[PDB]
Amino acid sequence: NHVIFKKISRDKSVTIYLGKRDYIDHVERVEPVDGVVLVDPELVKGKRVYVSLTCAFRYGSFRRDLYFSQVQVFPPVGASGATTRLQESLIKKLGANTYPFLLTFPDYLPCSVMLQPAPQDVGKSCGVDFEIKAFATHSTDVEEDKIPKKSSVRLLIRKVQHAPRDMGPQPRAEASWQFFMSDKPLRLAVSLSKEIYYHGEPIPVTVAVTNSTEKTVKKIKVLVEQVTNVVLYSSDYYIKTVAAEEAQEKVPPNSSLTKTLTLVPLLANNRERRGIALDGKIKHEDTNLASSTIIKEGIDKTVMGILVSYQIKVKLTVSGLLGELTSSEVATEVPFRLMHPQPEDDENFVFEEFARQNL
Ligand SMILES: O=P(O)(O)O[C@H]1[C@H](OP(=O)(O)O)[C@@H](OP(=O)(O)O)[C@H](OP(=O)(O)O)[C@@H](OP(=O)(O)O)[C@H]1OP(=O)(O)O
Repeated sequence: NHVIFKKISRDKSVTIYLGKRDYIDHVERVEPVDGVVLVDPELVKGKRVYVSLTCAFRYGSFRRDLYFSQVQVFPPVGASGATTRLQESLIKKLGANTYPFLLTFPDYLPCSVMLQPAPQDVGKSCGVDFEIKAFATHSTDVEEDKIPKKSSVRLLIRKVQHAPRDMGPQPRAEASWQFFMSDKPLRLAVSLSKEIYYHGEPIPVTVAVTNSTEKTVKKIKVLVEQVTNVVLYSSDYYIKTVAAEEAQEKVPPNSSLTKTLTLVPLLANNRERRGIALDGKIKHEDTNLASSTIIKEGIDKTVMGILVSYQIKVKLTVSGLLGELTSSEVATEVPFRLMHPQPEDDENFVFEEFARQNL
């Protein structure tokens, strides 16, 4: 079956039906919002129902619109053109007072990303919202048109980032250190399997420690760090751990060790959901970590609202240094991108409420 999502206006005059809650962005193109509006003909006689798509960034206090489009759904515009199969089947299944609408995304918009601060975080809440709003318009006096709220339905859809057709090079990084009073160096080489991983896919961090010093590498710790840059209004910055694995081995003096740890960055593994960039509201079940921001060529990054990136951090705890030979500890970073899997190149309908489930 195909679950159709609906939402009824307060006066029950305009009901909206979408085929999805989350619409797919896979770099090359963005999935369009096709849907239908069921109109109570007696409550709308003399009115005009439109449907609009608005993407906007919010901080707080401050707001900046990023994209706006609007389409007339009633009265029917031109030829009754059922553009998509979903629209035609929803009209055949749903009645005669059903009229279709199509709203298309551009390529210069971000994906659904929003964050609510933590106790120690200085910044305020912010996010990027995509709102599908259907509404009716009538005219009592000849001097103005009015838009009542009760004749409107408001939906908050997602623009979800899915993997593109191609992928980047293999992520690698090398680092070296010669501590004070030591002629022999400590070397660290980190490699990932691929450049793009999916939400829930295991990330195998391959660590190669070549220790030529007199000192023992007490600990090897691998982290998945999320870097979040707010690029509108205030230049807030967050760097938080979303996955951690501590290696069981030590590296004795004048020896090498190559081990592959496995980390899985998931929002489900963070009891604290504040201070990190998410793709939805915190209280919602289907909320995940924000996917890696993909800035397209030529588009100024400020329009993206919130920039989200991911990196592996390998931290080495070395003996004989803490407190007498160094004041900073050794680590290195390996960037990668995180997003959702790649898209795959007379229907039966069951209708549910649009409201996302809680937890
Ligand atoms: O302030 P309102 O006009 O009453 O809007 C609310 C509010 O949405 P916003 O805060 O984004 O404006 C709810 O969110 P909460 O503040 O309660 O967390 C939301 O409920 P959801 O959390 O499920 O989004 C609800 O929408 P809905 O009725 O679908 O649950 C929506 O009400 P409206 O339908 O009037 O927009």
